[PDB]
Amino acid sequence: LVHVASVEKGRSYEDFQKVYNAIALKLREDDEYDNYIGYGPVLVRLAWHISGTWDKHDNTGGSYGGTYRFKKEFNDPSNAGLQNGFKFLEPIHKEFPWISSGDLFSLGGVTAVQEMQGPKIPWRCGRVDTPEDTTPDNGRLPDADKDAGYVRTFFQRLNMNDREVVALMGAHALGKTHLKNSGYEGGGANNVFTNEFYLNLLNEDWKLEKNDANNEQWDSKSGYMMLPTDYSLIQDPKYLSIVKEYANDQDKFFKDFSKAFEKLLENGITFPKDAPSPFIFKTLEEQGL
Ligand code: HEM
Repeated sequence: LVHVASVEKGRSYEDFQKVYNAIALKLREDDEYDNYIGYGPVLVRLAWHISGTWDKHDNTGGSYGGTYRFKKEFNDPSNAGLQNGFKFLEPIHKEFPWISSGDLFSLGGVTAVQEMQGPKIPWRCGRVDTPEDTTPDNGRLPDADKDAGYVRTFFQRLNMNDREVVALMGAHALGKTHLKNSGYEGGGANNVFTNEFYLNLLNEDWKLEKNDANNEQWDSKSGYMMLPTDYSLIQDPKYLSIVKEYANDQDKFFKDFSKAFEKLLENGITFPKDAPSPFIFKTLEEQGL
């Protein structure tokens, strides 16, 4: 099964920078969502969940086909709460109806990371909407109540190694958990991209508590929280080394995150030899907008 990228007809860098700007202006304007966190964190989670269905063994799932627009994937229990990200993007898609669904959902994640002062993430266009029958079944996204061995094994399906996994998990410095979405509650409610996930893991005094949904989570008196799969990164000696590396080197973390997140968003896609080079979008701030 091969998914060949095909550039939206006649479109070039300038077209996609217009779409980036539309998403970025809306992130700035619609600022009250989720108690003033804004939509940045949910758009990052959305880009990850539409990509995280990929299976390296048969090349099914992944961001290419934009299949989250179909009921089976939209209603996956693992995707509860992402409807808010979908509603945010819908008017953008109406304004630019030429962009494919996979391109829009993945570009939403790139725009959110950059506008939250994260690293630049190169991004390639040419995902093509595929039919409803290509939608992966539910149950490909990970559980949170597991240990390090589970996390490592899970991510082998997406062709990610230990450094890639620990870099990708740094996105958990953003946003919060919501009891009604996932059975977990709390978090720092942060909307600026930093390496604070690693600093908090190493520096806070974590307590294992049970929440109102009867699930265990790790809580600190500062108001931070970690899922069991987050805490597993300091229980496994290989993950722990890399957590310490990113707690001590913000630039290294930004560089490794950028590469792992681009790879996540591109898994399963074949880019022709004559495809355009990846784009690097300017932020609103760099444009003076
Ligand atoms: C073992 C892997 C992972 C598990 C089990 C996990 C699980 C979760 C859960 C349960 C939530 C809370 C959802 C809610 O209640 O609203 C969440 C939030 C989030 N996750 Fe993950 N996740 C994982 C990996 C990742 C990765 C790789 C990224 C992105 C690179 C990501 C980005 C996010 C973001 C940004 C949020 C906050 C969303 C918001 O504030 O609305 N996660 N995750």
